[PDB]
Amino acid sequence: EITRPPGVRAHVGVIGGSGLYDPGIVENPVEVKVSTPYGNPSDFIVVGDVAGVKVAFLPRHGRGHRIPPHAINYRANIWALKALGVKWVISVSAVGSLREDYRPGDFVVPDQFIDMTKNRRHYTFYDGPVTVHVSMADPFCEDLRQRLIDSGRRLGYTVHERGTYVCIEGPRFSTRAESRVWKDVFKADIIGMTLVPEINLACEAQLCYATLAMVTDYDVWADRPVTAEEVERVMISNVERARRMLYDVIPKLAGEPELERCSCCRALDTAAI
Amino acid sequence: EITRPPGVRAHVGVIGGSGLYDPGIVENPVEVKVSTPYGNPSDFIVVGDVAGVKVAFLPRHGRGHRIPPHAINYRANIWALKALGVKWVISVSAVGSLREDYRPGDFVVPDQFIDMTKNRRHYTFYDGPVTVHVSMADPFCEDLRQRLIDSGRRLGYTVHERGTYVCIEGPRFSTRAESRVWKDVFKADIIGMTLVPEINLACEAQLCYATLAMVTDYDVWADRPVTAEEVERVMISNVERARRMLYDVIPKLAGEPELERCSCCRALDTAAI
Amino acid sequence: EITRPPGVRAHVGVIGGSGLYDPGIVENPVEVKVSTPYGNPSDFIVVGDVAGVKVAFLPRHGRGHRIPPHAINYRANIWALKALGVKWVISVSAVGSLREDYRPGDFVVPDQFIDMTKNRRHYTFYDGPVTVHVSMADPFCEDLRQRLIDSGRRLGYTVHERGTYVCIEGPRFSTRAESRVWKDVFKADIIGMTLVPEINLACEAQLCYATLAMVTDYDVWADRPVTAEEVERVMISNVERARRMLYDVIPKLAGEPELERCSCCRALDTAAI
Ligand SMILES: CSC[C@H]1O[C@@H](n2cnc3c(N)ncnc32)[C@H](O)[C@@H]1O
Ligand SMILES: CSC[C@H]1O[C@@H](n2cnc3c(N)ncnc32)[C@H](O)[C@@H]1O
Ligand SMILES: CSC[C@H]1O[C@@H](n2cnc3c(N)ncnc32)[C@H](O)[C@@H]1O
Repeated sequence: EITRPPGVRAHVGVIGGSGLYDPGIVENPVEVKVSTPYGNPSDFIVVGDVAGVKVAFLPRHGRGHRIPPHAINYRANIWALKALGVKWVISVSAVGSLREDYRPGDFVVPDQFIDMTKNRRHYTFYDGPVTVHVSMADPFCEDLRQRLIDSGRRLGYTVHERGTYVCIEGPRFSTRAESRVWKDVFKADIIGMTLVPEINLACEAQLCYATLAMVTDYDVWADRPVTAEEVERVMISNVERARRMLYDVIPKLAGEPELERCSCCRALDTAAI
Repeated sequence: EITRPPGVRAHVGVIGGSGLYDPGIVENPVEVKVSTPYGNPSDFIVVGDVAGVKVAFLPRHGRGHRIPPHAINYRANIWALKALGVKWVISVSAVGSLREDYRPGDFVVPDQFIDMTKNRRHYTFYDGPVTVHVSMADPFCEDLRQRLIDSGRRLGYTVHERGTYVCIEGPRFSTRAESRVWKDVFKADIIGMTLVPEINLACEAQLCYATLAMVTDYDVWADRPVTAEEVERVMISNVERARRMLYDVIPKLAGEPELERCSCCRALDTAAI
Repeated sequence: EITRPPGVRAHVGVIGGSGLYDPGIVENPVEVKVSTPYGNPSDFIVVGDVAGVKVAFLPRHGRGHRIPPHAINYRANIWALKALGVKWVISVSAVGSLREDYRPGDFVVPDQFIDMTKNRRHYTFYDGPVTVHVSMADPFCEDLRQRLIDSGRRLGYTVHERGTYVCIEGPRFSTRAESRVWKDVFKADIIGMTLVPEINLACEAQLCYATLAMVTDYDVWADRPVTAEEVERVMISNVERARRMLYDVIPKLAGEPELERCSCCRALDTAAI
C-alpha cells in the first residue's frame, strides 16, 4: 500500500539470515519503509539492481542481529515483500547438520520440513472470515530449488539436493535427548529456528520461496556442542560464497516462476472457503 | 447464567464441523444467545426438538465457515453448552486418513488422540486458584461411542470402531515429512485440526463427549494431496448420511450417560487440588 | 534490585513442587518480596539458615497449590532467585514413571529432557536486542546432580542416577496414545509438567540447577491411571524423605559450583550476539 519513498517495486526478494545483515550485492540501494497491517518489518528493506533485476533485501534478524527467531514479525516481513511486487524469494539460512555427510561449509537446498515450533503466535495470515488451508505437501518452490542447485554446481560448491529441515523453537539449542529424536526418530537432515512460519506465509502469499541453507555446525554430535559464536563465525567466514551464488542466480530470475513447478503460485484457488 | 431468550435448556449438544453449518435436524428451532465469561461462542446456538429430546446445535466454524480452527473460542463454546444443561455432546468432524482401509466416505469413531497443536492459547478452564488435572487416559465417552457405532451398523454405513486422531495446528495441511511421522512413527489413524482443546474442555466440564468423524481425504498419500475444496465437497456430499445417523442416535439419549462408561462424568472428584 | 525487607541475600535456592509448599527446613525465616521486571513470583520467598548456609525457598505453585504449571510466572521466579545472589538451585518435583523399575517412592536425578510444552509464552529472558542462544546439550548442573545422588545413597534411599524427563503442557494428563509415544518412541523415563521453561531460564541466568524428582505414579500404565489426588497424596507421604535429603546436601553447598561440572555457569560467554 504506502511506501516511503513512493512507487518502489522489486521482482526478487532475498531474506538474509545469520551473518547476512547487509546486501553487499545490490547497486543503487535505496532504504524503503513499507506499511503493513502488522507493524514494523525487521528492518528497512533495501531495494537495488543486480544486473538489471530489481532486488529487495531484508535481514530477518535486523541489522546487528537484534531480533531472535521467536520475536521476528514474520507477517510484516512477508507482507512487505509481497507489497513490493516480488515473485521469487530466496532465503539464506544457517543450519545445523544431523548427518555426517552434510558437513560445515556445505550448502543444502531442502525439500521438506517438520515444524516443531510452539511460540510464534501467528502461523497464517488468515484468521477469518475467509478460512484458508493451503496445501504444503511439497512446500518449497521447485523452480527456484533447481536454479539454486544448478548455480552451486556451476560455481563448484557442494550443494546437497534434498533435505528435511526440522524447525525448533529456541532460542536455546537442543538437548542431546531432543537431537536424538530429530535424527534417529524423525530422520531429519538439518535443523534451524527461522523457517516456520516464514514459509507458511510465503506460500499463502503465492510466492515462489526456497531456502539456501549453509551448514554451520553438527548440533550436539561433535566433540563440542554448537554455540552461537561458532554459528556466526562460520557464516561470516562463508558469506562470500553465498553472495557469489546470489549474483549467479538472480539474473536468471528475470522471468516468472513456472506454474507447474511452483506448488504455492496458485495456492489460494483451492484453499479458500 | 443469562440466556436470551430466558429459560432455555437442552439435553444433547451437537457440534458441527466442516460442511455442517445448519441443523437440518431440529424442529421448533430457536436461536439462543448464552452469556459466557469468555465472550462470544462461534455463533448462535440453535435449540429445538428431535423426537422429544431437546438438542442444542452449534457450528464450531460459525455459519458460512467463518472461523478457522486456531481462532475458535473453544472455552466459550463448551461453557455455553454446559450452561444449557447438556449431558451428551456429539461432535461431527471431517478428518484425513493415514491408512488405506479408512476410506473417503467411511465414518470413524475414534478412541484416542495425540495433541500436536501449539497455538490454541487455552487448554483448560482452570488457571488457579483451584488446580485441576483431569485424567484423560481414555478421553472419549464410551457410552456414546458405542451408541454411534450401533447406529452406523443399523443404517448399513461403514463405521470404524477405533482410531487414534492426531490433532495438528494448521491452518496449513501437513508436509509429506510430517505426514510420514504421523503415520509411520506415531502410528495414528486419522488427522484433523479441531479436536483439541475442545475435548479437554468437554472432559473438564464433566460432559459425555464423542466424535463422529467422516473421512474426507487421504492426507498427502494419494495421487493428489488434500485441498480445502476437496474436504468441503466431500463433506457436503455426505452430510445426509451424518444427519441420518444423528436422527437415529439422539432419541436413544433421552437418559443419562452410564457413569461406568463415562470417564469424564466425575472427572473433577479426583482432579482438583 | 529492590527487596523488602532490604539487603537480603541467599546462596542456595530451593524450588518446591507438588506437596512442598512450606520450607519446614529453614531457621530464622523471613518472608521477602523481590522486585522483578515480570511482576509477581509465585509467592513470597522465604529466606533462612540451614547449618550456616543461607537458603531461599520458593513454592512454584504458591502456598496452597494455587498456580497450575501453565500459569506460573517462570521468568519472575528465576529472576527473583538470581537477584538474591543464589548460585545453586535445587528443584524438587513430582514425576510420573514410564518404566517399571522407576517405582513410586523412588528418587530420580534426571540428566536430560525433551520439551513437549506449547503454551508457556516465554522460553527465554532474551527477546533482543542482544540475541542469546544457550547451549543445553547437557542441561542440568553435574556438580549438583552428583551431590544429590551421593546424599541419597548415604541416607539409604533409592536414587536413579539418570533419566530423560519429557515435559508435557497439561494440565490434563496424557492419553494412552500419547504415553505410548513418550515411552516407546521417544524412550523417555519420567514425565512432568513444570521443568520447562524453568530450566531454560536457570541456564540463561548462569545458575547451577538440578532436579530431585520423586516418582509418584506410573502414568497411564497401571491398573488405574494417574489422578491428581494420588500424586499429591504420594508426595505428602514422602516429603519427610525429601526434607532429609535437603538437610544433608545443603551444608555441602557452602562453596561455589565447579565450572568444569557446570555447563551453564558461563553460558553467556559464547551464547550472546
Ligand atoms: C547465530 S546462532 C542462532 C541461529 O542458528 C541457527 N542454527 C544453526 N545451527 C543450529 C542448530 N544446531 N540448531 C538450531 N538452530 C541452529 C538458527 O536458525 C538460529 O537463528
Ligand atoms: C474444510 S478444509 C479444513 C478442515 O479439514 C479438516 N481435515 C480434513 N482433512 C484433514 C487433513 N488431511 N489434515 C488435517 N485436517 C484435515 C480439519 O479439521 C479442518 O478444519
Ligand atoms: C499434583 S498433580 C500435578 C502435578 O503432577 C506432576 N506429574 C506427576 N505425575 C505426572 C504424570 N504422570 N504426567 C505428568 N505430570 C505428572 C506434574 O508435574 C504436575 O504439576
